[PDB]
Amino acid sequence: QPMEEEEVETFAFQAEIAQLMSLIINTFYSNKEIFLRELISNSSDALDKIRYESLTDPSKLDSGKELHINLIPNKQDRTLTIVDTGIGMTKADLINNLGTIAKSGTKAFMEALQAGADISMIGQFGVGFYSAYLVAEKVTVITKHNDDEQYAWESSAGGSFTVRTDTGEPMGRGTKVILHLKEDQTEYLEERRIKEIVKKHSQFIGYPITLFVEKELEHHH
Ligand SMILES: Cc1cc(-c2c(Cl)cccc2OCCCC(F)(F)F)nc(N)n1
Repeated sequence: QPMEEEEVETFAFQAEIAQLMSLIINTFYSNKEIFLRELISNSSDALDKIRYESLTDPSKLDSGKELHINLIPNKQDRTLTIVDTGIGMTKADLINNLGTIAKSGTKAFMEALQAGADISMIGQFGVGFYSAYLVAEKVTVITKHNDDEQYAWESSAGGSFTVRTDTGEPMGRGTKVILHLKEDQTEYLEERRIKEIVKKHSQFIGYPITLFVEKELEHHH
């Protein structure tokens, strides 16, 4: 008789990834806006990937031809969501690429920071995604790859993350990164702030970037 039932898996982050997340989410930096550049950069790469695949197999765009990036601030939920129609991830991709297997860059980046590097260089070590925790207390990733189910990944950086099937609104293809913002980081929900950050840092992204300001209408939250 339950409306829904689903299995939820909990995985431990690999140690260096856990270490990186703790350093990022706890440390003061004065240039936190760079997180948006890193996430938009990931979307652009994911969009490059599906586009490349579609070169030799057009039917890979049966799940949607438009290649673009949406930014969706929601003040009532205090969330900023970055959505793309890129290649998406399989369940194994989520588990493997978002916490259980460390690349050398995870330790390299922390080494670099010790050697005097700047947090803004995180993208050069292939781990820019985790810069999301500069501004977010929790991150939810919803993703759909061709021929696969839609999955939801989530972590509040406790040393572990969860994976489960996402039964909400079906995406055609791609990835949503939902940032549940820290209380003092709500500036990044403001249209003015989002525009100036995109203009400054993402000028050379070769895909449409579109803002959708989300508001839940009264009595209809
Ligand atoms: C498929 C996908 C994957 C990611 C992504 C996430 Cl959520 C966490 C950590 C690394 C990532 O990509 C690395 C690059 C993945 C590549 F090469 F497929 F683009 N982001 C988006 N928007 N889309």
